[PDB]
Amino acid sequence: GLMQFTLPVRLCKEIELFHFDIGPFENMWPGIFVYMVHRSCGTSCFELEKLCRFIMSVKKNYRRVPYHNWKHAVTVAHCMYAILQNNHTLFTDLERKGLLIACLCHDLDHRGFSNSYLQKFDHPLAALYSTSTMEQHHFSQTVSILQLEGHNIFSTLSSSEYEQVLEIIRKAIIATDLALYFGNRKQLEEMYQTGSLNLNNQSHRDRVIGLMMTACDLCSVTKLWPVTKLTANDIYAEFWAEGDEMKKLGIQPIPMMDRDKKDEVPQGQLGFYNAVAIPCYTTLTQILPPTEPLLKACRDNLSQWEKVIRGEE
Ligand SMILES: CCc1ncc(C)c2nc(CCc3nc(N4CCCC4)nn3C)nn12
Ligand SMILES: [Mg+2]
Ligand SMILES: [Zn+2]
Repeated sequence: GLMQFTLPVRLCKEIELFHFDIGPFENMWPGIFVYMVHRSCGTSCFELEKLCRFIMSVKKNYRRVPYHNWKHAVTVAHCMYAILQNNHTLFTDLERKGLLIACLCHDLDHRGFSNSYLQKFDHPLAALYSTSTMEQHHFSQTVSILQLEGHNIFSTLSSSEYEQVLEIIRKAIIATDLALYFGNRKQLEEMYQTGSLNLNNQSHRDRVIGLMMTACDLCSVTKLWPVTKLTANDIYAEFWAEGDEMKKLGIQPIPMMDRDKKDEVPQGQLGFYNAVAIPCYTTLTQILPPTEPLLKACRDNLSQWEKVIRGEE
């Protein structure tokens, strides 16, 4: 009730910045998350006992894969926190509650494989969920954990507030399917420019929350260069394992997933910043001016990938 979470001074300060790294101390990650909910949402959003038990069940249902792990979940939630704190007055009480939870839960029980590989392997999830296969799974795992005895952190919301929050979380999690992102950003691009973007239109909020989700999910490209470069090693460690598995099914993987194209990583990173990252943070900054530090950090890391291609590092 009177029990604030504090962080050591360097974290207490650096956690407010977009580029904050949550560090290698796994055991501090829960407290970092609780700290961020408490400042973002207030100390009264969740019963602490329930929140702690929910965080620990979420943790247990992330797998020890090189990239889509518990560290990624808490990274994507810290970026959402940064966005929320810098756009204080644009979001509802329920949106602040829901989105930090959505981000912690967005990759629950990920196996290190793309929706594509699940479809070619003919994994059972691919017959339960024909598109956004893993993302429909992540949402389903969220609801499961919320239904555990003692884990309903939303148990004080009205019957209809509860339904609104689970609907924000579902759309938020589905929007992390990067196949949906391209169309979502194109439509936001058009509506912003033609002046039709309206934050009272619920379907517009949805789009804008979807772009925030993609921005948070891609936030490794917005870190200090050494964080960005070492996270790319984890990202390709999964992709290349998937490439291996594709070759086991008799299928040439795409170059992104072929470890025989190690040499081309720098140029693949350029494609990705140009096709995906920069456009994402550009459109995000237009709609939400105070997120510009994500665009500016992303541009910095593109320029570092340019330097790598030129032998300069
Ligand atoms: C959400 C996906 C994602 N989030 C963050 C990051 C940093 C990220 N990087 C990549 C791979 C990008 C890429 N690599 C290649 N290569 C490598 C050598 C030949 C082809 N092609 N492409 C397009 N995805 N990704
Ligand atoms: Mg995902
Ligand atoms: Zn993710």
